Amino acid sequence: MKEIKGILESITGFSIPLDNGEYALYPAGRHLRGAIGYIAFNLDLPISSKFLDFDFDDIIFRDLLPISKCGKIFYPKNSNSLKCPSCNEIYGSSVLRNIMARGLSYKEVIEGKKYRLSIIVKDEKYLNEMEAIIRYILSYGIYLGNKVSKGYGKFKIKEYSIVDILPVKDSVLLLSDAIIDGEKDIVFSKKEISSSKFEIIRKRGKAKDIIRNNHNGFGFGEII
RNA sequence: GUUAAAACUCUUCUCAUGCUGGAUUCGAAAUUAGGUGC
Repeated sequence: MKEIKGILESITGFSIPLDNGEYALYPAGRHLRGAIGYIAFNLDLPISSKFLDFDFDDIIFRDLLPISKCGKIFYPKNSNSLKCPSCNEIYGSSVLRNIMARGLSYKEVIEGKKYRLSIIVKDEKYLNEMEAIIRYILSYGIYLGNKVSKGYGKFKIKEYSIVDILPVKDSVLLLSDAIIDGEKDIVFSKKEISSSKFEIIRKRGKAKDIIRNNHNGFGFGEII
């Protein structure tokens, strides 16, 4: 049970359009999965062959919450923002920046900031599978958010560290959105290359918050 | 294999107008068409 800890810098800005008009303040781990899925698809790996399944544990992509100036990690309930325990920074809406292109109205979060990579492999076969794509993305670049082909959302890894997992026991604070059948609306997709099938898979669950026993886990539902 | 994928912030618009390198200062200072032969 190892990890892939990483500081990723946005070279180009990124955009993820949640419902009713809201945009993601940070890139989610579902996008870090999806992009690595395309990457493995073109790298001919068994990770690629498995990425169709959502319940695929082993390799789990926690969301990419941002790093503060104090070398630590921002934490989010009822607070559409991010705060850190050093209490130095509030990362929020101000980072959105509305872009009016030709006929296109959308918003993105600006670049120049740093985000976490944390892929908790449990079996070492998929650790080697993950090492190869980490040594790929270090070479070229990963594309998170919409408009990947236009160039939006390039992240360069500055630090590829193969760290080790010490599990957690609590009954804890959700870093992302659990899927318990609570009240948070969580929407995502299952775009299927070599089937020409796209489906928007919608779910409900818990917001990003207070949470209590087994907790055999914890990339929508993450907690620490 | 990312609420994916697709869509260029594009078109139109001359750093242009006004203002003279002008003003001061003499090519002059020195030197016998001289020497020879009714």
